[PDB]
Amino acid sequence: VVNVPQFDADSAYLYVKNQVDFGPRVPNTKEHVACGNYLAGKLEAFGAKVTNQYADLIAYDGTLLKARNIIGSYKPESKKRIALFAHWDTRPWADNDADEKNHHTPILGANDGASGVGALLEIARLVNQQQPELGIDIIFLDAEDYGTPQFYEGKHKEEAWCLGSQYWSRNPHVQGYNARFGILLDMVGGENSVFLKEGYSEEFAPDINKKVWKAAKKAGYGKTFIDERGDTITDDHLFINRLARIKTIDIIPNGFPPTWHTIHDNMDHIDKNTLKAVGQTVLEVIYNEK
Ligand SMILES: [Zn+2]
Repeated sequence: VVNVPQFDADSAYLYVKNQVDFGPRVPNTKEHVACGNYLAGKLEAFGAKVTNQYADLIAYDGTLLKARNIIGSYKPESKKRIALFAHWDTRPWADNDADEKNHHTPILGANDGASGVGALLEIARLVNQQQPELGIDIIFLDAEDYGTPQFYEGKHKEEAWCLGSQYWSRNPHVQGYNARFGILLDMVGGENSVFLKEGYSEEFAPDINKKVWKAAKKAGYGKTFIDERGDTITDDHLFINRLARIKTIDIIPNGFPPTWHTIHDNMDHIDKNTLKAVGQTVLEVIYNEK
């Protein structure tokens, strides 16, 4: 039996906190620039071959976003690969806040942004120390969360979201890129979260959902990964499935956590035990692929 490393939730939690400590990671801000440098630096320290994808992405309102997708690759020559995704930007508006006064205020995005990234940094650390059989790509996607605000009077186009993933899906970081499958982590740090099988994931990658939920159960996380269909959610994996044609699932809580797109999406609501359940399940999956 392959040795599956132990996900260190304390370290993952640190990596979440480190991102949040920059402040909001809103595209076109200095805090976003600084955190991108931190993330690329950490991947490089953890033995990844780092590729940066800088792109001028146009937001719903015409704003040019100076975006940066960050890719860290392990065993880059291997043609048998697994892609692991998380968005790293944070939403510029707390547009679901209970107080209307807060609807134009940027969120810290501890869960929505930092959590997936922090879990994947811990996975990168472990992959470097003991390489799985398959090549692993860690892909931090920018400009996911700049989609039309709720307070905007006008069209709310689906494609206003997930700008970095649309770009990456149309413009792979290496010519002829392919992966066997992908896993997207979105909001994987919240206290008490549970995860159901997401709808587009079921549509495009049902065998990958089966693989992940079976691994979760075997790893002791069957109360966190509930074997039931949940909601259909627009997220980066929709665009990866449609445009890149890589079978990709989303690990995302079931509605959204109460902190979503509020000013309360901060470290107070992050529980390292949620990070552990999700992270350990991902390790179980990627190390057992042949
Ligand atoms: Zn969000």
